[PDB]
Amino acid sequence: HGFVQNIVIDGKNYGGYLVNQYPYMSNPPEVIAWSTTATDLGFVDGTGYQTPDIICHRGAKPGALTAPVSPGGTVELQWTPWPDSHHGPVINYLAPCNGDCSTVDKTQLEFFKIAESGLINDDNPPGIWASDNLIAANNSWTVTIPTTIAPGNYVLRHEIIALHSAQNQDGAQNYPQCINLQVTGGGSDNPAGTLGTALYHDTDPGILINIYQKLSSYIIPGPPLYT
Ligand SMILES: [Cu+2]
Repeated sequence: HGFVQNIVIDGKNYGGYLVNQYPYMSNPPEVIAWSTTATDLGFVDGTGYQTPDIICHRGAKPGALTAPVSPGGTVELQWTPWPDSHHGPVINYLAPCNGDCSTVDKTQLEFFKIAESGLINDDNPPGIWASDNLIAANNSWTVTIPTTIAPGNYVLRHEIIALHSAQNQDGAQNYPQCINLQVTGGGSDNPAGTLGTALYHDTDPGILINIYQKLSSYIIPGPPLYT
């Protein structure tokens, strides 16, 4: 359980959508992060993979603001403290807004995967995962925006999938957090995207899985990494 509370880009902080404050206040600030209704600090499990909730989390609406990113620049997402027990991959996607991200129809966003990290070491099951790397970095993840993609406005969909309960159907816990970015530079690729509701299924080999056994490999879920 947790959420993204801060985003560092080009030497400044952009405040995140504080889901344990803003849903209660009257009334909340504009930020680059999408609003959600996930005030339980919770997740979208397999029962919601083919619903709009999986796109940018439960009841999500676009952030009002968009943060520019230098060409090939980094975006550092800072989470509330992530539980060690909540082992799993950390995955990053971009979807073009083809306009102002603040007015997009989230159900039409076509995401392409720009980074993925999964099972790092399995010397001691359930092992060390991307989420553990995130914890070790003081609850932080650094995403590098590709220099090869068409500049424009994009939604970054940043996500941890916790697998500690994934042995049973619909047991995996997805924690997507979306923010709005302005990608800059001289790239030209428009990578093939995937609708949010088509990213995952509750029987994927990296979703329906027993992480407590010895694993020789791990298939990170979602569409192929863009390279
Ligand atoms: Cu949790």
